[PDB]
This record gives sequence, structure tokens and C-alpha cells, in this order.
Amino acid sequence: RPLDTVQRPKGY
Repeated sequence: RPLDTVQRPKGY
């Protein structure tokens, strides 16, 4: 999963 930071990054 490269899109780990598009749907839910380390700011939610």
C-alpha cells in the first residue's frame, strides 16, 4: 500500500 498517506496520513 503506497497510498497509506492519501486516505489516512499520520495527522488523523
